[PDB]
Amino acid sequence: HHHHHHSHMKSKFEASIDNLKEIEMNAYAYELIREIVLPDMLGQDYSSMMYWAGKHLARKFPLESWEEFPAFFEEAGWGTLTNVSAKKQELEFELEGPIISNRLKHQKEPCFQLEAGFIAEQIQLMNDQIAESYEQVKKRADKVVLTVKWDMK
Amino acid sequence: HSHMKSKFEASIDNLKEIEMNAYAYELIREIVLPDMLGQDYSSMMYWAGKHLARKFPLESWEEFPAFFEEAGWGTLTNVSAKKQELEFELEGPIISNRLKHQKEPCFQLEAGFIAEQIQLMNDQIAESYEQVKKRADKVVLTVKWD
Repeated sequence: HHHHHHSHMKSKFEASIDNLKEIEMNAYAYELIREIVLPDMLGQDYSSMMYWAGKHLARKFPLESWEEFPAFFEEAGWGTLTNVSAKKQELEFELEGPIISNRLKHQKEPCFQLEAGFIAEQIQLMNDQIAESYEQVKKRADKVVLTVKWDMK
Repeated sequence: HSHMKSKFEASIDNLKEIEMNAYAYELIREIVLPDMLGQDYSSMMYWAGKHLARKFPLESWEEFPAFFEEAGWGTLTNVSAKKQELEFELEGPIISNRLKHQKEPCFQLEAGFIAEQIQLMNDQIAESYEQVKKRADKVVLTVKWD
């Protein structure tokens, strides 16, 4: 895996959204965009495109350490991310919440490639000695499990 | 396109009372989404608005403001009703932040939604036109039919 992972600057707009964390909206409005409008426009390519959008997003919103993942996920409305395993070359998280529960109940196969790509890219941005990573998104009854593991280069 | 929701699409109604902050919303709608729809973001979003309208039908245009508010699209006001036309203004804190920092804010989803709702109402060809007015901190959406 020969690639130098590095972050890049946010635009003025991208930086400005931090100031909107205190403005209240609702999860219906959120799903309307993320889980209706987007899949409607992207169709069969939605999964691969979200994966790479997750990596692209990581580059704009780089974090400094693994411990920061849960807070980012929660604030981003991606759900509650709990660590089940944290080993030298493997991370496993549970991800859940009312929006996710509704997806698991009513969608054939919910997609979490945005989240998977984001974590994979963050891990690489933080450590230039990481070669390639592999991600798994496993559906359970009331939650999903995100697993990212990797080799050293 | 289609006027029937999937079971999941119908289910998001019971998320209307679940909280979500505006940062999370803008992260998906104004950062992730445009990066997946580059140059021709506008045609896609216009179509998507129509596609949405067909499965979220509204009986009258007087219902547009409530729909916009709940959908987090902003505060929509009808400001005129000239011959074969309706003019709306769209504004609010999230929109203001877009107008302040974005080179070319885009409201084609909203425009397509209004166009198709009207077309389904009167069975005549309708289209919507957008004008961002930074100096008045608002967007004007005008829908015309023939």
